Amino acid sequence: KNIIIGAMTALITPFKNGKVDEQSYARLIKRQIENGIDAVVPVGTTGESATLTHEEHRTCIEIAVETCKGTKVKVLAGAGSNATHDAVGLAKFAKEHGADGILSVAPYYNKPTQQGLYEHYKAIAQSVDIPVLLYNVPGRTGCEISTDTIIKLFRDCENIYGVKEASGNIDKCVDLLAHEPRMMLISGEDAINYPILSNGGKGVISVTSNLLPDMISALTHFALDENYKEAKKINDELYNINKILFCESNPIPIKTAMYLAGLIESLEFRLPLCSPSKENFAKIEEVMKKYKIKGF
Amino acid sequence: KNIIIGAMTALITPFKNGKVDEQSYARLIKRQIENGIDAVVPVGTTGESATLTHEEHRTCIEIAVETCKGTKVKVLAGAGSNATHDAVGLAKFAKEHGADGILSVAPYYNKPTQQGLYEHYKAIAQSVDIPVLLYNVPGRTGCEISTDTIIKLFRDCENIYGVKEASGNIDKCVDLLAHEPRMMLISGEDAINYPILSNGGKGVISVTSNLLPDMISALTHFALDENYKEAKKINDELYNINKILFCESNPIPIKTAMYLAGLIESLEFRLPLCSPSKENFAKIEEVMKKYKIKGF
Ligand SMILES: N[C@@H](CCCC[NH3+])C(=O)O
Ligand SMILES: N[C@@H](CCCC[NH3+])C(=O)O
Ligand SMILES: [Mg+2]
Ligand SMILES: [Mg+2]
Ligand SMILES: [Mg+2]
Repeated sequence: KNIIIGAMTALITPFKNGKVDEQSYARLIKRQIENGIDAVVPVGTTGESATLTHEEHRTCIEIAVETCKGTKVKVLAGAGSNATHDAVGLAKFAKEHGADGILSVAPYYNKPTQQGLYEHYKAIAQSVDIPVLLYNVPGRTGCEISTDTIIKLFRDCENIYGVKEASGNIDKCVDLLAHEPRMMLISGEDAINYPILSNGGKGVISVTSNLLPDMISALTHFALDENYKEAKKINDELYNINKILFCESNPIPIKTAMYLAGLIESLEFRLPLCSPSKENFAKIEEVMKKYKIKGF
Repeated sequence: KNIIIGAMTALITPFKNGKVDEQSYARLIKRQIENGIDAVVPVGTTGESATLTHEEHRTCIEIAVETCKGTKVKVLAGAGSNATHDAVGLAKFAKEHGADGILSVAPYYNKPTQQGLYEHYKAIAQSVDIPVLLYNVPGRTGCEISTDTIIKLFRDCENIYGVKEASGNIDKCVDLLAHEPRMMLISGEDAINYPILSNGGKGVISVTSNLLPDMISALTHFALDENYKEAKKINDELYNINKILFCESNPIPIKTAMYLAGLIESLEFRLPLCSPSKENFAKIEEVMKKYKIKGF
């Protein structure tokens, strides 16, 4: 199977005057490229995919694809939807417009059964010939892709090559890789990046790397080379910022940190997301002082 | 405040050859009107709102409005979205096309903070002049409208008159009505319709009433008339069917039952929803036999 692994960033989507700041988006992607990241994920959860129009979603995939041409960096395009018809449409767009693969979140809100999840992902995977990474985040979807469903999709669909796990369940990661060691398990939870990598996970899709791309890339590459002492030391170092970035719902804290770092121009969200509380604003600012934040 | 209360049905959406079966939809609503129902909710969760196009979503509200015209049955239109811009758009469409009010689910997947929910619902309420019913179902959205937020919205915005509570938390229902007894608490969980009504709830938005509109209307009307003995007797009677209708994720069981009763033409869903297992198919059919199902 063709795969997309390594250190990857779930890119934030910056806004200016209620519109996607497209120049800022391209600049942020180049900062990721220049700090050792292996792939970028435009318009995932961290990118506010729920509040982007279909047009904006497509534009952000194209900017990422265009910005990564001539580099080793891949584009794993966010293409999930709780309607299979729309997920297939986004998958086909990403494939036709030069993405290296797609991320596809488990359907949210409508809680499909395991049989429904299987048919959803099989319809997506059959619609394109690029790699597909499943994405399990039950705290946000109300749904869970069981280990059995994940393994069946991996074995039955040629292009489904792994899963991004954001469930905080290390037993499930042992279960997955013990029964199917060929799949690419990708960490979707920054605080436990190293435990997942040390059990044979092959990458991370990181929120923290928006702010500290060099540290997340280093952790991942240390771990992939089995330099576990160095990988754990960075994962330990990053614990405080990894937690503070979820004091409020992602991406409110990371966008706050990017603004406090002077990386984005305005602290703008699309409703129902909004800026954090005054208290959390101060907590994020205080934790940031313990880290060295690269500029442009 | 202007209000919409009493026995209400979260209407299923029947499909025929992959399209909304519009004459069947109108026939099902008329069956409701004639079985004592007080209001219908087109395109809620039970109506597969996630997998309808924006056009289809609007068509179903219009069919509901025509079919209920010249009757005292009200239309509480499903108008929720996890993007405030789209929720405002659906609320305005519902007002302009004659709905009596709107149901608006808390944003799913993107987990807004309490401040975000307040601003989300305040934007919806200010966009129209018809009643707005909040809708709390954290098992599907990943977020909860706290009691404090609900009461603040009730007190601050004119059209916000209550909440449909599908959280299985009767303590929260005591909390709500002890601190704000003027609000309309609406049951969104069929098995506990009677406990919510007996604590001062004023209506139900029911899945079960799709199949048994007469029994759910009677339950609600007994309770509102303070005949708790009779309301409880129907709630007890309905427990087995009320639970079996969630053997798999709603609306898969209710659509299955509607098909087994001969009330819709095809057991068709839009992916990622799909037919139940054949074990669950047999369980639903077995539980239905103990209930008398009205025809057309
Ligand atoms: N808000 C809807 C539509 C988003 C479509 C574009 N990303 C959802 O989250 O599914
Ligand atoms: N599937 C998207 C779009 C639905 C739009 C029509 N109700 C969502 O659940 O938000
Ligand atoms: Mg647009
Ligand atoms: Mg090496
Ligand atoms: Mg997240």
